[PDB]
Amino acid sequence: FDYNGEKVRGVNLGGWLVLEPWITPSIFDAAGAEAVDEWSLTKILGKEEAEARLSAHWKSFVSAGDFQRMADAGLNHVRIPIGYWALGPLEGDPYVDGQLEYLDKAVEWAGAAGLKVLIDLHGAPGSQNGFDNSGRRGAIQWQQGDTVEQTLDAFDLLAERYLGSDTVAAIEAINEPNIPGGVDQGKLQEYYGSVYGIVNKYNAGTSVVYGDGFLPVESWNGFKTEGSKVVMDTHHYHMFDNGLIAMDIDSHIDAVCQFAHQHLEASDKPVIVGEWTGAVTDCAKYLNGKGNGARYDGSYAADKAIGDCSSLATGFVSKLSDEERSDMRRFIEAQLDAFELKSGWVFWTWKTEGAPGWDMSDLLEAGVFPTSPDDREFPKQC
Ligand SMILES: OC[C@H]1O[C@@H](O)[C@H](O)[C@@H](O)[C@@H]1O
Ligand SMILES: OC[C@H]1O[C@@H](O)[C@H](O)[C@@H](O)[C@@H]1O
Ligand SMILES: [Cl-]
Ligand code: NA
Repeated sequence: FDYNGEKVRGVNLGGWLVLEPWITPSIFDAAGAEAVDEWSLTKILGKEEAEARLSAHWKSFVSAGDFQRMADAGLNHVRIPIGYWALGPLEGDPYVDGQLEYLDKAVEWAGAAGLKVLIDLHGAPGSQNGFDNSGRRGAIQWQQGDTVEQTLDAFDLLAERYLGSDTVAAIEAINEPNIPGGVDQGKLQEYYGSVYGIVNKYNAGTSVVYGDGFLPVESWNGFKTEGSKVVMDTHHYHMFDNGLIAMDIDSHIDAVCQFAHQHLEASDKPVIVGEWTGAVTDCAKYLNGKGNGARYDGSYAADKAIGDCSSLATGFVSKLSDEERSDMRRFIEAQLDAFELKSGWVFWTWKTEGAPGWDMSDLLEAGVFPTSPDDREFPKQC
């Protein structure tokens, strides 16, 4: 795929092969209050029952028809999180495997629908970020002990399995390595070099995707600058920062444009906005972790409430008003046009149990998500 010269238009399959509480709360809640991440979920259930419940979800959550709907929506890419444990749980891990059979199907189904797949190693041994979505929330132990070597071992098998397919256009080293949370950048760059070498052992045609580690994406200038070969992944969200979450719709749109002009256009590499969304609040149930509240309504970090989370926590955008859907679409269109100034975009996420603004499958049916660059209800922003 020509990342240097063509626009990525994608969606993530979040919550599928790496489960997250906010994406599928029912599954976590069926295992009780202490099931707060895939680690704890699988530990609580035990191996046999975890395999049963998680495999039921792997099978039901995604079909070929999902991929066809993605292609019908004007997409060309699907980013697919997978955890290291899919390639072999480590000694003592509670995790169960079996995801690879489903990722095999996704590659087939994506190909059939004309889509490329970006495989994303989303969770590393020890946790590269302390997020629930790494598998295990609550400390960063990646880079301790043998965790990096174990990450490369899993990455190698992942690359070996998939990079023979032209459907698999790109592979991401690790999702959201958390530099400000204590991931060492120099060591991260060494892991990035090793990942590049693994990719080139199997298929030098495949692009290597590197997260910016929460640093400004342009700070990565002069590292592995190689045209289409090496693509930066930056994640752009407006509900995890006090300044952004306080904004009205116009200010949100301006901040999207500023981000594109000051950061995306400042990078010496292709840059995908590999996660972004339609929501402007952090109201979705469990978004900040199961058992944590929301900035928006004052129930996180002693933030001062801006509004209530009564409408935006759960459900489907049909529950909202025409004006609320309209503003949501305005924010989405601005992001599409801003992010296509650089190399494109990959929405988070395809499907949820009802998280207003976060669920592309919902937003498409509701007429909120555009289906082409020409599908614009509002003037072009940025
Ligand atoms: O917080 C929203 C989303 O952010 C993403 O970066 C993480 O990579 C996802 O796994 C998470 O659901
Ligand atoms: O990229 C999105 C991520 O941003 C981080 O700053 C937050 O701590 C995470 O909760 C959030 O998922
Ligand atoms: Cl960043
Ligand atoms: Na909530």
